[PDB]
Amino acid sequence: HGVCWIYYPDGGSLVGEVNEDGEMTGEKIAYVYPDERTALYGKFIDGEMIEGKLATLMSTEEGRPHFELMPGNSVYHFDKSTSSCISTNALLPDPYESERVYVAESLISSAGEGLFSKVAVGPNTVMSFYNGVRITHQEVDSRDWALNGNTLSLDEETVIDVPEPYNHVSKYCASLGHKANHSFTPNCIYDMFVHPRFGPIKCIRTLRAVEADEELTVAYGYDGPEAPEWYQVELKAFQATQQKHH
Ligand SMILES: N#Cc1cccc(C[C@@H](NS(=O)(=O)c2ccc3c(c2)CCNC3)C(=O)N2CCCC2)c1
Ligand SMILES: C[S@@+](CC[C@H](N)C(=O)[O-])C[C@H]1O[C@@H](n2cnc3c(N)ncnc32)[C@H](O)[C@@H]1O
Repeated sequence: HGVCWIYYPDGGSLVGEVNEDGEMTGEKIAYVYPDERTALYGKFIDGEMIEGKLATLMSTEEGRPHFELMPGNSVYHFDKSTSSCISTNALLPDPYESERVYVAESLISSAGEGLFSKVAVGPNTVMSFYNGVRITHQEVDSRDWALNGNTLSLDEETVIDVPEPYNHVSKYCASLGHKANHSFTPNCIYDMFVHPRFGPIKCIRTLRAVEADEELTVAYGYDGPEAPEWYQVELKAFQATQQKHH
């Protein structure tokens, strides 16, 4: 039988035999993460994940994938956030992210928590997901700017936010992208990502080879005019230490 592999620009894919309407509908469909090994296998309807069981892509034979279910009954489903509901299982971690990153005290003085690599990876590796509630740019701009620590732009219309109390891992740990701190010498970037559980979000992708236990950092997008005070102070301190030609 025929099998269709739909790769997203981020490297992840949807794989399965399509139905008679050319739809990704059935009991043996899978979402495969960018490592081409970690998979969520099971029931999908028109490419939407209804029941995706944690599995490993063991091999492929002429485009036909062979999956092995992972023990532990880790199950996922499409659960795209709204402006107020971040997730319906806030404490169920993403399996791909769980094996790549962890949260610990930041190496940046007084910067709270940070995001760290659990493993050695090459450049251009998806490490973490930036999921959150979906709000407009106008809502972010119009509201009290002190509520905008975790507001990451998705596109010209939408912002992804991780508001209180979900910015604490004890209340929300389905994704951990909101834990990466700012640096003017970052080792990661935010990039688009099409997630089977979270829907259209952003991810943290390495810019270079990263070693295990390095802090993962991204250059934040300000402008700068009305940037947070910690950013303005860091900009001046960073500039003062840059070596110059005499
Ligand atoms: N302008 C602005 C602005 C407002 C809030 C936050 C930010 C920084 C934010 N920059 S952003 O995603 O390009 C962004 C977010 C919100 C808004 C903008 C840009 C444009 C103005 N509308 C609101 C960022 O890089 N973050 C990294 C971790 C979380 C936030 C910029
Ligand atoms: C997206 S959160 C990153 C994780 C946050 N540190 C935490 O503990 O949950 C953004 C917040 O982290 C802090 N932060 C990020 N980068 C920083 C830096 N380079 N120096 C100081 N504080 C920083 C600021 O409080 C900012 O509002």
